[PDB]
Amino acid sequence: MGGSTLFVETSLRRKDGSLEVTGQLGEVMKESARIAYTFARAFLMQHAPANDYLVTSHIHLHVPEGATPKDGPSAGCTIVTALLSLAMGRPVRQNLAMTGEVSLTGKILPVGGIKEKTIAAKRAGVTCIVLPAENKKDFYDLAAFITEGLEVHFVEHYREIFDIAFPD
Amino acid sequence: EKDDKDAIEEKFRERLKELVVPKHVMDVVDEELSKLGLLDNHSSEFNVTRNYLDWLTSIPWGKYSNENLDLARAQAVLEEDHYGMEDVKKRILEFIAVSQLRGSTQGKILCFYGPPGVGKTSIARSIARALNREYFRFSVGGMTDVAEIKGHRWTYVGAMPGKIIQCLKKTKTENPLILIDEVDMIGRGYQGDPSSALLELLDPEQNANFLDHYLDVPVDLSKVLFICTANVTDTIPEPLRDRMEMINVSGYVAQEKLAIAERYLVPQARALCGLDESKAKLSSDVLTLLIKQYCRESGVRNLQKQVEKVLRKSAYKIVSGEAESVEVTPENLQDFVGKPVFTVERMYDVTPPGVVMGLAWTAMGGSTLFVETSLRRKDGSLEVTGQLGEVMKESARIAYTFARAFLMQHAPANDYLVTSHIHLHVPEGATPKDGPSAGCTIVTALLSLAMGRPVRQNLAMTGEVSLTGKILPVGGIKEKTIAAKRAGVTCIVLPAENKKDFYDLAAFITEGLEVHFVEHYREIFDIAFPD
Amino acid sequence: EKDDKDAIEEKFRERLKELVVPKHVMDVVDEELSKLGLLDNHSSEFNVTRNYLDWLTSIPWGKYSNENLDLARAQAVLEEDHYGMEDVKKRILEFIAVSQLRGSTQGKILCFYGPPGVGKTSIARSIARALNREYFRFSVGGMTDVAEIKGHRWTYVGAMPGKIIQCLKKTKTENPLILIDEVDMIGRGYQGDPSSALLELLDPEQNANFLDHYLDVPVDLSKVLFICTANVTDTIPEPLRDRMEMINVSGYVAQEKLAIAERYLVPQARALCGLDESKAKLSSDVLTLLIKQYCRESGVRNLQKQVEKVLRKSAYKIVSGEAESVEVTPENLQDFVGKPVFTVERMYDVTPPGVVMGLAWTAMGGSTLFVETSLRRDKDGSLEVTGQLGEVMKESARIAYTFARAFLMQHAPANDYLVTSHIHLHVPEGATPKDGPSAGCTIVTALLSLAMGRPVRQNLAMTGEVSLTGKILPVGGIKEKTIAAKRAGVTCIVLPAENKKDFYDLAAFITEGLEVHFVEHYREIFDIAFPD
Ligand SMILES: Nc1ncnc2c1ncn2[C@@H]1O[C@H](COP(=O)(O)OP(=O)(O)O)[C@@H](O)[C@H]1O
Ligand SMILES: Nc1ncnc2c1ncn2[C@@H]1O[C@H](COP(=O)(O)OP(=O)(O)O)[C@@H](O)[C@H]1O
Repeated sequence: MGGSTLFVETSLRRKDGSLEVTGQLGEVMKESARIAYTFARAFLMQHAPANDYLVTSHIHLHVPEGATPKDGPSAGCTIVTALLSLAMGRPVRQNLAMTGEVSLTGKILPVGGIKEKTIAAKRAGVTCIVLPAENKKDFYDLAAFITEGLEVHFVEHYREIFDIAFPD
Repeated sequence: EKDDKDAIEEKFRERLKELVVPKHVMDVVDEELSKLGLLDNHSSEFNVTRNYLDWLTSIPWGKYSNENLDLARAQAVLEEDHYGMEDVKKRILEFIAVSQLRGSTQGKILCFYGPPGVGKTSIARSIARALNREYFRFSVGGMTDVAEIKGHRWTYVGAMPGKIIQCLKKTKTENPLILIDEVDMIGRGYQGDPSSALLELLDPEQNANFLDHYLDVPVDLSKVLFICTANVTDTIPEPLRDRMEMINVSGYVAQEKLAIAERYLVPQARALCGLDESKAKLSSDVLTLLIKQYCRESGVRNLQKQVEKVLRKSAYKIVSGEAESVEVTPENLQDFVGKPVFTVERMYDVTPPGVVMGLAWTAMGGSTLFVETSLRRKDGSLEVTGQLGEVMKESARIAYTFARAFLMQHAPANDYLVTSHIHLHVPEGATPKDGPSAGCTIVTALLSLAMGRPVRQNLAMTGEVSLTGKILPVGGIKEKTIAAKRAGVTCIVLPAENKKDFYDLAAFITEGLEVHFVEHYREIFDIAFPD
Repeated sequence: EKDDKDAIEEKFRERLKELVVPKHVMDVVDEELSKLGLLDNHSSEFNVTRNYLDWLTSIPWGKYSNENLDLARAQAVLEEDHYGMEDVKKRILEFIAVSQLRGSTQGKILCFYGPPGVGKTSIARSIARALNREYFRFSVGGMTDVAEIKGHRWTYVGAMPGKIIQCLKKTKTENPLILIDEVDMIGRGYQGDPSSALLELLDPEQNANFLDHYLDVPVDLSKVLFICTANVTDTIPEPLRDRMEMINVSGYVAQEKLAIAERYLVPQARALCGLDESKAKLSSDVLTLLIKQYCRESGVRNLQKQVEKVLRKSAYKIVSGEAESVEVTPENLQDFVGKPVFTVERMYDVTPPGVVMGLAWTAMGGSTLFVETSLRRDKDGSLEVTGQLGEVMKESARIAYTFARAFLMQHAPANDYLVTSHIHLHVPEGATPKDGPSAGCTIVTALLSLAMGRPVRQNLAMTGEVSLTGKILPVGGIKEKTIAAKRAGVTCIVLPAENKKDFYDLAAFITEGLEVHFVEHYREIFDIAFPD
């Protein structure tokens, strides 16, 4: 029907530790989440080795149904951010939207439908969008109206998004 | 095949004359009718096409019966259909008031929970009768397939559309009253959670473009008054629980059931058998005795059967000339119903040490049970039983932890929960939410065992106990004390906050029960063991 | 063709003339028939229309089997058909009385449950004839198809109605007796559950107006007498069971079976064989012998076969001219069935230490079984359990074990045996989930027997759940238990005090020979099962 904005929620359900995934029960969603889950853990263990929140807990995760097969990967980093948000216990720098597939070592990967996704962002009135470096060409080539009044950063690795999304 | 194509087309136009389809459906209707002219009446597709067109045209598109309504008239309907349900009548008139104000259906949808046979479906029938509104009911209890809701595509052998589409068709209206019963007993579908389908139906904005697998036309569903029923509140999924305006339909006491019986049940049964009102004389005392010793249902359905049996037994005597006239007395009731079934009300009249009363609500409404403990012989450890949840265990863990520390405060020289391995038992059935409510009871149970004293005779209590000894408030106070009144337990201890619920109860419920409200557990010990 | 369209119409009317249709139905048929009178004959649509009209006109609307009921007359029919079943016969009398008082036909829903071979199916046949009502039998069974009842859409290619409409066509009354079989074993899966469909069949409200995919008109089924058959009541779907009127049918003991045999079984096998009493003869002792040592079930299902077998054997003998009359006696029965199959029934005629006798309710009927224990050798001891034990069983048995420990140490502190050692316990299968914890108290008796080195009191059968404190709690299926204890050679039985109601509701001769204890606490059982 067109480009849309989708919300990502993480919740605590309370050795062992697991992630429980809900929403569309497509396999591709599950594997992408697993990747995201493990990277988040990996990121945490080096950034804040003291904390073991994600390590020692069962976490429930939900994603809305409005996604094509390719959109599954597209929401990779968002999960990670949410997990780190739950772990650090702090919400993001306010009014920040984002779309990107994340490698297991954390490098960001290209996503489809930048044109349609940006429309929803402007519609929802977000201050900032951060996108993969390889998606750079598509945004500049869009219509005029959507460009002005949007802060954009291009990212290659999730380390970058961490600093942007969380100032300190 | 001569006049076959023309007549079929024309009769559909007659149907479309009254039930005019939306403006975007002209093309779909015309296309099907035109290609019907193309298909020979011998072809397989022709027969299927005729069904599809018949189903489509049969839907009352943009056609709705009139609604004349009044809030004061509704109360008269409510009063005459059922006795009691003071809170229930209040709750439903609120929605009627809100609906009258707006003159259209609310975004929020209505559901009722309570014991089976309480009259949840009866309320739905009464509301329809109150609104002068057409009624239909379809069940979602035990379903697992979304295709049950959306039907199947026409190529299926004996093609059958969505149930929602059916009920709209039969009612011949755009604004029917639909009862979606047993929403709680919904199945978690393997191919996809029917939660998605349910949320489509609940949201009026989403209902405007509802799609099925059969019609392939966006149904402009709105102003349909969805009414739902449930038994317990837990089994409903999280997105559906908060999306639903919820009403508690509580149980009844002896006097309450009797008035139901005298006004409704006896006339219903007399009418069903066509009996003479003089020849089948039924005393009020009999029904009280029947209630106390022949039934354990919070509802009226089990009671209704026993009542039917009474009148049924009488009918045989009358025809056969066994008995000239039937005079139902407690003395001769044995012939009509047989021997008393529950001469035992509550077991443990003398409550032994390590036993404490327990309260909660269940699927069947108000429930009673007991907590039990014993020994089994440097360290000490706890064994728990029942088919208990993980949360239940942790509640006990809290309870066990506190008990040790509490025993220290009262009697330091004791070491009973310290150097002893104890078995604990908790009966199951109760809702997970209200499950930790036996927490404090458990503490009393463990402590009772400590010095070897029985808890103060005929003593009942419930409520969640925290780490600091704080007594947390619990829901469904009406249900718990109903059971307590059944039990004939005189003293009840309850949480402080829930004092609001107790004073919200009607006069009958509150009769002769010395209740006290408490905030810390040390307060209950003051009652439980002053000596 | 033009005048022949007319000719077909009145052929449909004459089928409908004495079958007075409802008002809504009249309108539906008028629309369809006038359609049929214009549509060309060669068209397949015409055939579909005709087929739909065929079934609609074939339904006997406003036609009833006018029940020429007489209360004593009907009673005699029931007696001349079956033995026993006093409770059920009374219930049927009540139905007759109800219909008489109204002076018009009425339909009720009645369910029969119990062990197989109790004649519930045959009672069905007997009721139909007694009432002068058309009979039909149907079996939902394990099928998961809704369309079996609801049928298919009429306008769809190769349309067929459900069994409910099918049988209503052959039977020429609005109010037949329909038998529904194996309501307990209704399945669920791909297409759905028939329980959803038949919910419309066993609901008084939905009975007044019933809809199918075939005939597509609201019809009256509130006049239809629905009889359902099941084996155990627990597994029946909650909504259907709770709304349903439930009648318990019991099995039979020696005397009862014997009565059935002489009165009914033997004459029935003679009819099948074409034999007469003048050529084949059977004494009571023979059938007593045949009942004792050739059958095990509480029903008489096996017994019919054994009798059928003997008479069948005798038929051949008659023709051949080996002996011109056959009289079966304990002397010559060995020729007909061979040596006795079940010579012994108590697989422990004396019960050794740590064995108890329990009684259990099973789908096939009342069954005895034995619970056995074994030993497998400061530290804590253990219990290991075996059998097809559910989650319920595991929990209840732990409680048994817990009460065991405390009971013994409180009663006798010197005997540290049970607590300090490892015990195996085995509980035999066949016990239904609900009847499962009924042998709780026996389990506890088992352990204590094992503990002191005391064998149990001979010929003692028991049942009853035990709480942690040792409160004996009431149990179900008492009727079946007692019948089983009778055959099992039991002399003493021990029950819950709350169950005293159930015990005395039995006929006198059944309860006879058995000393009965009602108990409330376990200290009592302990004294009963160990006198000294
Ligand atoms: N308070 C009441 N007063 C009168 N009739 C009642 C009352 N509660 C229940 N009933 C009776 O209950 C019957 C059906 O109950 P139902 O709606 O099926 O209960 P539930 O929805 O709890 O299963 C009706 O025939 C109705 O007369
Ligand atoms: N009480 C009884 N009196 C006479 N015959 C009986 C009795 N109980 C069972 N029978 C006989 O048992 C036979 C088998 O019963 P059947 O109806 O097949 O069993 P079920 O009830 O399990 O369907 C029947 O032919 C019937 O005549």
